[PDB]
Amino acid sequence: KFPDGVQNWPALSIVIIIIMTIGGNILVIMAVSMEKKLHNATNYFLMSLAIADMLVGLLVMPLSLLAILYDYVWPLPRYLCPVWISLDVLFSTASIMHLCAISLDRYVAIRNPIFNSRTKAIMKIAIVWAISIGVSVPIPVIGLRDEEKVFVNNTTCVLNDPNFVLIGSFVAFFIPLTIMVITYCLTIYVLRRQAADLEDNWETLNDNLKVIALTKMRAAALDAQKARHGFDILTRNAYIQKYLQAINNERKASKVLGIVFFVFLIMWCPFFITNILSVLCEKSCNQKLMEKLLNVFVWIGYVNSGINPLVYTLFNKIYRRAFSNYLRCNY
Ligand SMILES: CC(C)COc1ccc(CNC(=O)N(Cc2ccc(F)cc2)[C@H]2CCN(C)CC23CC3)cc1
Repeated sequence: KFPDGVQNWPALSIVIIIIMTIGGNILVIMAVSMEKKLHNATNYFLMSLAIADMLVGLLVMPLSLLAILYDYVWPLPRYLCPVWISLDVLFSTASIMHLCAISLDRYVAIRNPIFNSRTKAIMKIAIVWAISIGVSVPIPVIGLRDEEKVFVNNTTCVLNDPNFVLIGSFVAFFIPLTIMVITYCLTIYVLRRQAADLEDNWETLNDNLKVIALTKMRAAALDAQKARHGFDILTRNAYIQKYLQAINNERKASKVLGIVFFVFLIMWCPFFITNILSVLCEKSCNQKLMEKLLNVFVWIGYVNSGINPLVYTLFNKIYRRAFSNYLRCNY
């Protein structure tokens, strides 16, 4: 931004999207650190994800906005177009790995449940980050070696090599997304089955108590006991509310994880479908429209990196109360 030579000033109004992308994720990072009730494997995963998304807003988004200002004619030195692209390939990938891990271990938690949690979480964070780095690192070598895989028509900074686009999309989007979807569906199936036994019998006995009838209560508690000693006596508050609250908290967490995964794939599918379709027909297609659509779908995918904190705010008292108190107390 010299600013001499700019071409699209209203694009500066995208800074708001950037400002919230960092801060919201910061609010997650401030939360999972300063709130003791957020110290666990999944919330540490979410802190890592917030770091990745804040870095998206800090490094991937601002260069894209600067390029938009100059009408997609790379305004920075030529050695920064590869880096930026690779940084994209890094941070976004981490996200789709983190979610894929969050849905995977969860499934591996439900199947065969049986170091410490706060350390195996570190191991998984390291694994997903290393995968992201391994995907990102080749891009600068390819770009700085052959500047035609990262520059299109000598001015536009987009990934150009077809084989790399396809292979990276299949190994960084389609495989992680597929694992995420399959694991989440199997998880949400098994959870319903395990919960079903207790909730059906409990509903039977609760309805029979609601009448006053009483003869229809004993077998319900028998079946619930079979599925510990809170039902053998039968009072309703303690053991019922204890085990029933544990099930429902899990249901809420499953809803949140599904919403995060689903916002992610909904917001990133347009860009990926459009790109792999722009290469499915290297000719015979209208490439101008493909590029113009991709220039907006890329930012939809970017904006996905600032929505998960709002999901936490909408479905967590801890995160919401954190965010409010952090905003007012710190400044
Ligand atoms: C040399 C090979 C191994 C690595 O080469 C690769 C090629 C493509 C991909 C798929 N990833 C993307 O298409 N992204 C990042 C992304 C990453 C992960 C996601 F889950 C979503 C998007 C877009 C995002 C928008 N940027 C402007 C350009 C882009 C970088 C290309 C990954 C690796």
